[PDB]
Amino acid sequence: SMQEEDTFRELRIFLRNVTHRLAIDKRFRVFTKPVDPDEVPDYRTVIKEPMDLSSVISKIDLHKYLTVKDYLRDIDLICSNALEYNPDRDPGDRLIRHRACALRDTAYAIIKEELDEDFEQLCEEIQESR
Ligand SMILES: O=C(C1CCC1)N1C[C@@H]2C[C@H]3C[C@@H](O)[C@@H](O)[C@]2(C1)O3
Repeated sequence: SMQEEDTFRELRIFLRNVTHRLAIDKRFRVFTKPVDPDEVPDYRTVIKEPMDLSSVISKIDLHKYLTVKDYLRDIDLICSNALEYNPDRDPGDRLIRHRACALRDTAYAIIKEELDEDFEQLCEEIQESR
């Protein structure tokens, strides 16, 4: 229905605004672009599904997310990719891991404060009907 297409349009507006707020935070610069294949040729042998905030915006605009739960699966993949590639005790790996945990926690805290639970449940029930 047109009412259902208006629901998904409001979801995309909400997701673009959360993603912009994460992308402008200086802590999260390292997550705003893909890990570059030239500079790190090893990366794509270890990490089988790369993800970053530029790819997330492109996915919003391609209508890949019908719920906030499917958006948070990609924010969780950004964070778990960084924990698995950079697991060592040295300061450069510990700094990346602390930033990855902060990007995940910050996304979940904005959603807990600003997403209406009945709006999410509506998106879930339209998705489950299709
Ligand atoms: O995992 C990441 C991203 C950082 C947030 C996630 N990288 C892997 C490389 C290791 C480290 C040092 C450079 O080699 C640079 O390319 C990366 C980027 O930083």
